[PDB]
Amino acid sequence: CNTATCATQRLANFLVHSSNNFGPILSSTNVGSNTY
Amino acid sequence: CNTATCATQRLANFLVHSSNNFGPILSSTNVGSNTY
Amino acid sequence: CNTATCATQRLANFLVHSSNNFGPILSSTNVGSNTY
Amino acid sequence: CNTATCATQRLANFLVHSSNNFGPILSSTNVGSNTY
Amino acid sequence: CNTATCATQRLANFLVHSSNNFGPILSSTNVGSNTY
Amino acid sequence: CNTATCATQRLANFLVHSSNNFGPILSSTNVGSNTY
Amino acid sequence: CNTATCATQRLANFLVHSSNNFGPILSSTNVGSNTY
Amino acid sequence: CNTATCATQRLANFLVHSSNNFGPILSSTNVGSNTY
Amino acid sequence: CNTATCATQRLANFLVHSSNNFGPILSSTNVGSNTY
Amino acid sequence: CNTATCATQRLANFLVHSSNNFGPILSSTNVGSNTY
Amino acid sequence: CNTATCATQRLANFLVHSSNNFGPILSSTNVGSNTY
Amino acid sequence: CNTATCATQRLANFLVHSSNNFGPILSSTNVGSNTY
Amino acid sequence: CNTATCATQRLANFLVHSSNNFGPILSSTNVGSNTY
Amino acid sequence: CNTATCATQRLANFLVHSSNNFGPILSSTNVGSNTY
Amino acid sequence: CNTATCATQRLANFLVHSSNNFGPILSSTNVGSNTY
Repeated sequence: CNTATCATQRLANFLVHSSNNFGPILSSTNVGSNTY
Repeated sequence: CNTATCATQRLANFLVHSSNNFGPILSSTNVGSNTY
Repeated sequence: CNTATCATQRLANFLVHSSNNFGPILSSTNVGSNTY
Repeated sequence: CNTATCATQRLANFLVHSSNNFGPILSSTNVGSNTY
Repeated sequence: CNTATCATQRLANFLVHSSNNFGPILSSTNVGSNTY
Repeated sequence: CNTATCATQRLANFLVHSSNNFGPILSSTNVGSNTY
Repeated sequence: CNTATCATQRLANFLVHSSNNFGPILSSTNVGSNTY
Repeated sequence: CNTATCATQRLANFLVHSSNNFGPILSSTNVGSNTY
Repeated sequence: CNTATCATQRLANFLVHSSNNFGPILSSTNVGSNTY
Repeated sequence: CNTATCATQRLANFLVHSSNNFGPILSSTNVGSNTY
Repeated sequence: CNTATCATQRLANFLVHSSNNFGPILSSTNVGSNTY
Repeated sequence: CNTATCATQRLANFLVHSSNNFGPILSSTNVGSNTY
Repeated sequence: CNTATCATQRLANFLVHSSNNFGPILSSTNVGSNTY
Repeated sequence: CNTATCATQRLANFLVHSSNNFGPILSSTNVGSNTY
Repeated sequence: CNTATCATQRLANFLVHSSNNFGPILSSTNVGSNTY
């Protein structure tokens, strides 16, 4: 970029995961964690 | 970048995870942590 | 960057995790920590 | 950066975690800490 | 940085954790500390 | 539970209701409360 | 629970209600309270 | 609980209510309180 | 609890209410209090 | 609790209320107090 | 409104727009602002 | 309003806009502000 | 308002904007401010 | 308002803006302020 | 207001801005102030 304005985003080798929860849950997990 | 203004973001080898919770939960986890 | 203004952000090998909680929880974790 | 103004942020090998809590909790953790 | 003004931040090998609490808690932790 | 680890949740006689609202409302309730 | 670790949660006779609001409201309630 | 570690939570006869508000409100309540 | 470590929480007859407000409010309540 | 370590919390007949406010308010309450 | 209680809301000439976003975005806008 | 109690809200000529963001963003805006 | 109690709110010519952000952002804005 | 109690709020020509941020940010703004 | 009790608030020509920040920031602003 000579006399320019660049916004390059080189990304590689990566995991993007998302989870959404809005209603009330009724579970009981005994073996294993549960982050909310 | 000669006489320029660049905003490059080289990212690699990384994990981005998100979790959202809005409703009231009713669980009982005995074995394992639970951060909220 | 010769006579320039650059804002490069080289990041590598890192974990970004987030958790959100808005409703009231009713649990009882006996074995394991719970930060909120 | 010759006659320049740079803002580079080289970061590596690091963990960023966040947790948010807004509603009232009703737990009883006997074994394990709980910072809020 | 020759005749320049740089703001570099080399960070490595470090843990950033945050926790927020707004609602009233009702717990009883007997074994383990609890900083708030 | 002899030499065991149980996580039983006996619940009875109870009401769980949830409501979610994301868009802007245009009402005018004169007689009656409205919590949001 | 002989030589055990139990996490029982006996709950009875109780009401759990939740309400969420994200968008801007335009109302005018004259008769009745409104907590948000 | 003989030579054990129990975390029982007997709860009864109780009301848990929550309300969340994120957007700007435009009301005018003349008769009745409004906690936010 | 003989030679044990128990964390029992007997609760009864009680009200837990929470309210959250993040956006700017524009009201005018003349008759009635308003704690925020 | 014989040769034990107990953390019992008998609570009864009590009200727990919380209110949070983050944005700027524009009201004018003439009749009634307002603690913030 | 003689010996009455009215809640009239005369509104005119106004724009109400809302936007919601829950999943992770992967963009790069170079020319133009982006509020989230 | 003779011997009455009115709650009229005359509004005119005004813009109400809202934006919500819950997931993690990965952008790079070089030209233009970005409030979140 | 003769022997009355009125709560009128005449508003005109005004802009109400709101923005919410809950997840972690990864940007680099070089030209332009960013309030959060 | 003869023998009355009025709470009128005449507002005009004004800007109300709000911004909320809960998750950790990773930016580098070189040109421009950033209040949080 | 003859034999009355009025609470009028005439406001005009004014800017109300708010910003909230709860998570840890990792920036480096070289040119420009940053109040928190």
